[PDB]
Amino acid sequence: MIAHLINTDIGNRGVLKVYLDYRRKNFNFLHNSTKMFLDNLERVLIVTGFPIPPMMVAETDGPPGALAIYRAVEMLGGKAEILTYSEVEKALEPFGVSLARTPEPEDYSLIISVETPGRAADGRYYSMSALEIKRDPLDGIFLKARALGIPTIGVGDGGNEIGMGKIRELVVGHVPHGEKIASVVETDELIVSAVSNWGAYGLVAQASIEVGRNLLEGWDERRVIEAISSAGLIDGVSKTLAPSVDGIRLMVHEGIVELLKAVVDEAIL
Amino acid sequence: IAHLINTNRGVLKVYLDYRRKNFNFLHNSTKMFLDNLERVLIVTGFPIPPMMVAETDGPPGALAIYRAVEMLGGKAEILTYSEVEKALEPFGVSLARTPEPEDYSLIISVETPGRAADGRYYSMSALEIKRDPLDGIFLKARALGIPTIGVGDGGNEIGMGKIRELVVGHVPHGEKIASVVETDELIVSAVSNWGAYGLVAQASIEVGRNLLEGWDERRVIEAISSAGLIDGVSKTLAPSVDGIRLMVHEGIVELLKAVVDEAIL
Ligand SMILES: [Ca+2]
Ligand SMILES: [Ca+2]
Repeated sequence: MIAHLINTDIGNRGVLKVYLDYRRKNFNFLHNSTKMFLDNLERVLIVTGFPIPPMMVAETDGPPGALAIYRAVEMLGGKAEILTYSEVEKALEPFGVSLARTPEPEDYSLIISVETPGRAADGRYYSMSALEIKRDPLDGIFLKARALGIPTIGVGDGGNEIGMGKIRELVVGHVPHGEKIASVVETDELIVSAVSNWGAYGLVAQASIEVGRNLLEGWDERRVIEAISSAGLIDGVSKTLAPSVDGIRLMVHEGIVELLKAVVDEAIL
Repeated sequence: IAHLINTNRGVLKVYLDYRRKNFNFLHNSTKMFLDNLERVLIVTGFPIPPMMVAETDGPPGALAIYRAVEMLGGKAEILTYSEVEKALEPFGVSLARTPEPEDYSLIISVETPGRAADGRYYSMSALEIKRDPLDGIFLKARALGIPTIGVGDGGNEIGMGKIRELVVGHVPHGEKIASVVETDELIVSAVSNWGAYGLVAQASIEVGRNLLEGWDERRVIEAISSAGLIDGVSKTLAPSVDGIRLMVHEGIVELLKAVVDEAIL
């Protein structure tokens, strides 16, 4: 099953434990997130972009996942726009994505976050190593969306992302520096994964099975990562221009994606 | 690794609870494995009612482990049913003969029926298995203190006794089919073969060498399928295991090889 694969053991015991606890109570969190996705495709706002201290530059985890979701919305007949930082918009330029401008929650049927920093209990933004993120935040539209009743989905793998507020207790207990970095920002549905991109691919894969079409087909993980890496997006863990995500090399990401495609093809028959 | 291997709904819930309970079950299984490679007895083979013929989940994993044992400089032998020996013949594995528990430094089971609370054997659909058992040597091993490792994905296999409480709470027909046979360490996975591969993957990371490199899932499964081993779910001679087609299995193996490399490099 998809939710389990996207949480494949990658050495981050903290998040694995979060996933274990989260799933014990919300076993079908992926399916529920997919149902919300599929019911609100008219105009989707996809938010991504995670500044990495000390440089505060955006990283490779998040944009690829946002791109895969954007792509699936268009293929499913809906419309999507992306809200993110400058360097990310540049990295995604080759892919022709529509960039949101002066976005207001009400203008969309759904708002999705993929690896976006969420304010912590002290109102500040922190990275996994507990360093403060110094840059204009992107979570504000989520607070407004919730106050408006606008459907929201969060995807994260660290505990400090938009949407994690929903399981803050799990993060504070299982993740290093959890009390300080855990986000308080909640979303209607939440996808926890070992790498945020995989969470986004899982949403696409689950949706694919729901509609009977493989929405991940044609996705080239290696090309996408190489392209955004060449554009300046760094690896969030190593903090260098390595063509990797969270310190994990491409063959693993490719293995996840190919396995996801195989599971979808099999499920569709 | 201990995760990827647990990717239907019933067993997924058992794994989740099992992992939550003994978070390092895969690592502890691997430790016992590496510490006792002298002469390893690998048991496998699972009669599928009503024909009582062995299936494709079990032998491949047993083969991967057999191979890993030799690559590490140890010796292995396989205890299984005749049709399984036939299917593994092309691989040249040593077959156990009049096996005595004291002769081995470790005994491992990959998808082998374990007796239930009432002393009988049951398939996942609560149908009684009627064929000479293979679990007897594990009861002797335990009493003798000989290291034992069990691998299963249903709840009715050798080794599942360690978590019968979990099996009853999530598996259909649980109270009846759940095995009471315990092993020192237990690996639970979505498919037994995958659990075995995880063992090899973890062992690989531990020794800094990809012991899975070269494993060709398609050749192995097609070969045993041709030899007569049936798919445990469909009960047909298709080249699949547990009703899951080969491309998914290949994807799991490919992912495990990549995870291993990530750790060794
Ligand atoms: Ca991440
Ligand atoms: Ca099985």
